Amino acid sequence: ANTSSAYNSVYDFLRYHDRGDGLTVNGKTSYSIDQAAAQITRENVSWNGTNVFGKSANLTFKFLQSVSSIPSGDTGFVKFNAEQIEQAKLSLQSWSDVANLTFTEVTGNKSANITFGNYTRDASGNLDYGTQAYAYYPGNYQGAGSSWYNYNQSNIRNPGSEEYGRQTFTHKIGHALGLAHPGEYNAGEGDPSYNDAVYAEDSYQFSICSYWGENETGADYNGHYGGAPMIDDIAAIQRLYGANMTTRTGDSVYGFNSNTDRDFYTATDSSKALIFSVWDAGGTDTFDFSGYSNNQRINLNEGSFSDVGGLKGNVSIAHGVTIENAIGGSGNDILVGNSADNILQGGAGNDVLYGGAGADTLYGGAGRDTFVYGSGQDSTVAAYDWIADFQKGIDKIDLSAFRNEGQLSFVQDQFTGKGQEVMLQWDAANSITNLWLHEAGHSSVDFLVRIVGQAAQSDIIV
Amino acid sequence: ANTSSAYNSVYDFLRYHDRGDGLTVNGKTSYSIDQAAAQITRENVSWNGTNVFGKSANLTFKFLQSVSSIPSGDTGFVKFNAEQIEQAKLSLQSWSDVANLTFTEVTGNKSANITFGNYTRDASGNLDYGTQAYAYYPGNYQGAGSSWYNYNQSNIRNPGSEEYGRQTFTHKIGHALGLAHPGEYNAGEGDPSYNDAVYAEDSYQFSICSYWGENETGADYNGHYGGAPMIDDIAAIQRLYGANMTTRTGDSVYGFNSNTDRDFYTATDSSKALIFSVWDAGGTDTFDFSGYSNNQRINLNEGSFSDVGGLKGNVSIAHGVTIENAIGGSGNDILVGNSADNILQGGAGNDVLYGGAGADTLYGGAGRDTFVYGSGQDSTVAAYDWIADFQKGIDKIDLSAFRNEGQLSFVQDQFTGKGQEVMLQWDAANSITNLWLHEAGHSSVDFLVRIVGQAAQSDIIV
Ligand SMILES: [Ca+2]
Ligand SMILES: [Ca+2]
Ligand SMILES: [Ca+2]
Ligand SMILES: [Ca+2]
Ligand SMILES: [Ca+2]
Ligand SMILES: [Ca+2]
Ligand SMILES: [Ca+2]
Ligand SMILES: [Ca+2]
Ligand SMILES: [Ca+2]
Ligand SMILES: [Ca+2]
Ligand SMILES: [Ca+2]
Ligand SMILES: [Ca+2]
Ligand SMILES: [Ca+2]
Ligand SMILES: [Ca+2]
Ligand SMILES: [Zn+2]
Ligand SMILES: [Zn+2]
Repeated sequence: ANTSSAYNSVYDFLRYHDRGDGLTVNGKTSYSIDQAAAQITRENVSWNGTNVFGKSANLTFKFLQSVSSIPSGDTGFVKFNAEQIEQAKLSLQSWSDVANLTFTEVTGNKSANITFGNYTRDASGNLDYGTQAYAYYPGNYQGAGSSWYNYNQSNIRNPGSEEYGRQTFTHKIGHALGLAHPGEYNAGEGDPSYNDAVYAEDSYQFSICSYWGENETGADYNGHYGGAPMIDDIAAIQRLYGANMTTRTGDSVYGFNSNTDRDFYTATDSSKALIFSVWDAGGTDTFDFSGYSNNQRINLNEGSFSDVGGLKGNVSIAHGVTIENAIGGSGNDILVGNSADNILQGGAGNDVLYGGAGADTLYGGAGRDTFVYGSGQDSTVAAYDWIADFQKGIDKIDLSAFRNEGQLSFVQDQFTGKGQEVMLQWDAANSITNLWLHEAGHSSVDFLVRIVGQAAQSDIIV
Repeated sequence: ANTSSAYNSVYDFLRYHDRGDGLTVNGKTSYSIDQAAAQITRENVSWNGTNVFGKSANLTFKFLQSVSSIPSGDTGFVKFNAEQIEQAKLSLQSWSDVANLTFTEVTGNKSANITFGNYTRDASGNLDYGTQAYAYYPGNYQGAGSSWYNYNQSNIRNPGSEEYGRQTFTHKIGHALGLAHPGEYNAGEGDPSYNDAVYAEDSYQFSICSYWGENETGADYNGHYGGAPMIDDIAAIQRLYGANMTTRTGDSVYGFNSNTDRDFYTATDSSKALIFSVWDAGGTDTFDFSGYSNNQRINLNEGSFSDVGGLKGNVSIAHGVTIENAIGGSGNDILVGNSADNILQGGAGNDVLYGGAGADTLYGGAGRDTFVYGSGQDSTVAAYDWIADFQKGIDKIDLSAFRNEGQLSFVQDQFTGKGQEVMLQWDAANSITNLWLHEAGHSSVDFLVRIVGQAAQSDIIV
């Protein structure tokens, strides 16, 4: 089966960052999402106790205004400033969006599950401008749930403008909810590296609690830091506390023209860098990546990674989530849909669209676009695709995957019954071309793509 | 796995009239839809010639006003009366709805592909009140396409009021389009019977061109005759001429409150008998069987048969068709959905609803209703069911299918991790109960049913 390069680019992108299933990546063992999640929850502790899973929690948090001591022995306490308060609340919300958690602020003398405070000096009273931050697991002991940040670091004081600050807040709150570093190390013990990782997917691409940069797994965020839980963090936190099924249950738009009211899902112009793993609990949803000019690769399959706005591996979709639609930008893109009915819009540029299973509606947009079919099940009669903007002599429909069972032949107006034949039928009253494919092994003609517009035999790649 | 009687009634109804696949039914070989279709098209002739498949046709028809002779040698020509003209046009439309055919009437001296005329006497000139009707295959010979009906039969003169007349018209037009009797016999040659059938599905339940009554295969139309192509006729006619993808591509309602403008799909009150195989080429469609009080069984799977309004095996869905929604009546019904997102409404009575795969929305209605789940894939987190009218202490949710992998246990607020556990979670802010099931072999909790209302542990059948 010598397939086309368009089909091959689909086949390959579908397998981008494959994981688990006895693979080995970077010479390391590969963990599935669930295995990573179990690893990141290995301490088996949460605010509900030890070995307690799937249980929701209503927690309190507090910005300490003074302290009698700090449990690590650091000193020079300094309270949260206004920007730190707002970003920390944004991090909290990023967790509660995905797991069944509620956060309620307390003040005064009230105790709280999670606290926030800065330090500036060590126990000897000397200025500390080297460290970053740390936090304590849930539990009943003194300091359980407390998180502490080095105020002499500008990223900690200005986390709204220095991405590592917000990231750090999300990470440390994670530990305070019960999550661990994917690998058994802790900042300040020798000189560990990614080579020390237990599993390949121990990196920022997969967990915001990882020690290691996204580059260690092949992703590239161009110097930016994602500020929200990543795919393995979502599975992990949900393991402890349950998934939040009330989040964004309407028709949700992620990227440009977003209606999320979440900074990490929202791009207001082309310079914005998106780094997120999406959680969405209902409705018909869209990845609008329309404002970028880079060549992008957008995959709608749950658990899968995309390359958006010039970054690599920066967008993923959490396990348990179904996103329905995608819009590329002016670059030459690949859009891969999932088993749901997807609307895909390639935008300008020469795009490759693959709707996969389900009744998909495809707009190639401006440019020389290619609509790819990988199997008879992609477009059955009972649930057929529409291609709604096909341009004869310009776009292509690619059926080369079918060569693996004998190359298709075109017929003009009738099928012979031998199978593996492709026919185009014009319906003048409606201006629709029906593309029929009689596949080997099928007694009846079971594959149909309807096209709003004319198409020529030479537009069809067999 | 001792499963519940509710689940068993689903499992069984899903296999109602199973066919093909090396089964033997009534001691005969069982044909799939496609095999029956090939058998019924065995003459391999159509208006496009011989051995020509999948090719559309634009045909003419004519009500002869006089004849020089009738090709069978019968005599006593009598032209169509007004009711015969209207019913014959209804039969023609029943064929063109399903296959790519157009029918245009001609008059005067113009030749036509299909003609209609009555006779009343044999070649000896004696009155014939015994025979019924006959027709001639497409071809170039004299009489090709002609159809002829015995005017001394009241069912032929009053086909709008005597169902066998309309049926006969649909049947004979079928032969004039190229279809054959499922078995090699012809009225007037000895005394054949269903025992002579080549395959089991040679009956009115499957083909309006069959010799044999629906009772021969276990169906029962209570003395009525279906007037429209049945499931094997649809596949057969489509084999010759192609499927008509422009038919009823909007949101179509079949049964009560129908918007089809087809008498055979329309019931205006509870005494109406429905007998149809549905063809539908797009949109979100409903089987509204709400006006009956009989216990009904309604299956939405393509190719499947239902028992509607007190009849058995009287409704089916053609291959290539996806119907999305179903409404039962006041009887105790079973509604089985398909892999699509289905809305099922049980109506009054004690109903069993099974949404199958996809994100289904279920209304049990009045009565003690049972919502049945047969597998983890019926209601995944990524595409979960809603039960929107659940009545605590009255309805049931049946998870007994899961016993085949160990009986589920209830847990109150947390999962242990051992799997096969079921949990109910109340969300007071929204008044929703989330039913979670942690299934054996699943590392994460992957099955969820959301319920608009409270539910008790004792409402859940494990
Ligand atoms: Ca949504
Ligand atoms: Ca969705
Ligand atoms: Ca593009
Ligand atoms: Ca799809
Ligand atoms: Ca394009
Ligand atoms: Ca284009
Ligand atoms: Ca598709
Ligand atoms: Ca429809
Ligand atoms: Ca439909
Ligand atoms: Ca009912
Ligand atoms: Ca379904
Ligand atoms: Ca009911
Ligand atoms: Ca009920
Ligand atoms: Ca379902
Ligand atoms: Zn850490
Ligand atoms: Zn006949």
